[PDB]
Amino acid sequence: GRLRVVVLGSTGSIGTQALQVIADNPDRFEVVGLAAGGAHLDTLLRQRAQTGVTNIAVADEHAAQRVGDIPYHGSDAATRLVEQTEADVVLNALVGALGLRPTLAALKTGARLALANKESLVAGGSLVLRAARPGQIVPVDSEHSALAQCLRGGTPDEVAKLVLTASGGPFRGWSAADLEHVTPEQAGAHPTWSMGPMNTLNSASLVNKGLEVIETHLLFGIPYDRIDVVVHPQSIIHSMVTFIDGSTIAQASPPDMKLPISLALGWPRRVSGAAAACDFHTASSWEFEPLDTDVFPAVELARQAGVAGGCMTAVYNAANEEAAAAFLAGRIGFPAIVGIIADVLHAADQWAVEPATVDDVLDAQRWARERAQRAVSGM
Amino acid sequence: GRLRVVVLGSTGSIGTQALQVIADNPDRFEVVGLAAGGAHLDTLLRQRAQTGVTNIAVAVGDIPYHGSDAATRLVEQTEADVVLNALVGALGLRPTLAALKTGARLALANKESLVAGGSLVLRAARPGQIVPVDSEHSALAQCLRGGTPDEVAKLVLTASGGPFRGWSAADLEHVTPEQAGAHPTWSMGPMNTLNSASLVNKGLEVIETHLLFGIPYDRIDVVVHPQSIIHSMVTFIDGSTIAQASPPDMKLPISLALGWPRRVSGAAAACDFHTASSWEFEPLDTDVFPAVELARQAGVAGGCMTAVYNAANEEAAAAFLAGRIGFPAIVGIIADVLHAADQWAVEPATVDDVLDAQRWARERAQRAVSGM
Ligand SMILES: [Mn+2]
Ligand SMILES: [Mn+2]
Repeated sequence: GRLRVVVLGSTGSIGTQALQVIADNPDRFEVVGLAAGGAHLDTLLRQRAQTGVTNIAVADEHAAQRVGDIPYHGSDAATRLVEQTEADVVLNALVGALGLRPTLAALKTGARLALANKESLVAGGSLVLRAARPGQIVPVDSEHSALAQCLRGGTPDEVAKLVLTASGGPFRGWSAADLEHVTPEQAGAHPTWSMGPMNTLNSASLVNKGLEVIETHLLFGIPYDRIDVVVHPQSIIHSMVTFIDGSTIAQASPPDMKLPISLALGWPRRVSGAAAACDFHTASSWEFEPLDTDVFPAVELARQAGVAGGCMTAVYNAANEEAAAAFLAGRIGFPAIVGIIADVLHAADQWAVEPATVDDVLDAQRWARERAQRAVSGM
Repeated sequence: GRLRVVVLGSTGSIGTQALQVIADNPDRFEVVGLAAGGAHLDTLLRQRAQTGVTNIAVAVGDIPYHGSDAATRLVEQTEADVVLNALVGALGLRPTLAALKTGARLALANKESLVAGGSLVLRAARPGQIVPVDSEHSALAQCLRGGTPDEVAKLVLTASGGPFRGWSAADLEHVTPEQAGAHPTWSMGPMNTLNSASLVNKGLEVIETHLLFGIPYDRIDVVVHPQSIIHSMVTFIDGSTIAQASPPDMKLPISLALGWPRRVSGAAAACDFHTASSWEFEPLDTDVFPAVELARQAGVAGGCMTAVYNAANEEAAAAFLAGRIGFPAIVGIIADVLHAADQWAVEPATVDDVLDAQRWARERAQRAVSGM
């Protein structure tokens, strides 16, 4: 009954929330491994002290002078922790490139993968799916968790549409003209990291929703032309599934990542008291509006990339990272971000092939960066 | 996998929509029987002509079944997989029991069966045999797929709030039957409309919910949702709510009741998110509309108390329609009858035990009417 959990990226937002859910539910979960990059060593050490878990990994080569009591350390150490630790669930909340090999390792162990890391599916794609058995991956993100729950409303042949909700970001309802000269700061990003501005900038450009559409396709096997995005400013409905009979099933809760985190850890079993429910004691409104796809072409571009397949979604994301960096630096305008992604994709016919290995993913990403760098330098 | 369907109450709203669903899906369904009250004999004979079904009951030339218990007789003697009981009022109870005895799936629309029949109908049913047709119950059934029973925290029924949403008790004192949507100048039995205005319909659905899904009354909530796009919701122990949403259209829950657990392709239009929309939620004013709490009170007391609740409603509601009492007195009389109904908390053993409760309620309600 007590699930053994390995928590990768333990020091970030998702990881720390996951450890709180586990601490609150010692009957259901036992932490048996922790991993984080060397920059976060001090937090990781506090976590070892707090949890009593000595099976911990420094996930990269960094903090090298301060490791000597640490069982795993070095570039791919999180992967080794996964390979060597008996577990029922691996929560992969590592950020970016670091997440891919541990994902593949976790799947190979036969454990459930509670997946938070977007790169695994967006860049890894069929590499990750190739390694997974049906139902082995349980998504952690709010939208995908909603979809997984909503799909309980019918059999796979009964699914008509997956409908992802989107907040619409800070520029919801802005015209193309209004968006021409917006600054990084107006997009909610404050160019002093190129780290936290990334997730935030992706929310403004609607690239994050593009990525979520890609993940949806890979997680659930629904064609891109049956994955819709609908703007829902309250973010209370987290996503919905429309069935062939006309019924839609939706999942709703006040925003709180502890809900989807808990469900990913305990799947298929719900965790009592994970998060507050919607309170109908008070009057409220749930609003829906269509996405403006002329103004926000990032989502359709993700569908185009996803339809092409193979390493194309890795190219989409890597071109975005580069173009986003350029906008944050003041080098290009806001609308040029998705323009650059489209131009790189146009040139990326060689990257439709399925990756044989991780190296092919890495090669596609390298190529996309150089290509986006070229596009940026040209304007 | 073609299902044989008996349609009871075929000439009303639910029956005609069901026949259309069946006509559109001959590979899934086949009509094998029709039953109607006789008032709409014109429709029924029109339905005979179009369906081919001669196996018909009038609940009268060469009609195989006619009389008071004709629908019950039709059910007992027709081989079917599904019985759709869309009869209204007292008419639906014996055919429900007869349908359950056959072992066929009962696609239940008739509110009388559970509200009045109660434990008597539940004891005649195997678990899973009754599939609800009402939009709220269909939605709850779908949303319950969101977890195991031990994970259910609350059932949340949505309610339009009716025409008097936002009104005061004082506002209600001077409403016409006309104003309440139940036109007494041409009435054919406008109980559902009046019940929507008084919130008694919601009270009846709360009782039905408890009996269908075995969830305690203190965990069945009602929220007002004017759009009627979300048809009901389930909140689970982790704080997740699963909702069922669709543009209002009874063909959706009808199709699913007939084909349970399999969905019927193209039954109804889906929510269209190409155009902007708002789904509003507001609390029910339980001071002005205590009919739902009264239903919970009666449901908790149990036994024949829910049959008393509904029969007292009908009698008070008939009196309002005649211009004999005011609007707020409908639910006032229900409460008055319930307060004196101490005796009826005993479980019914026979149909006549229920009819006795109903007669008692009707009679006691009359005395309150002649008093008010
Ligand atoms: Mn998300
Ligand atoms: Mn209803």
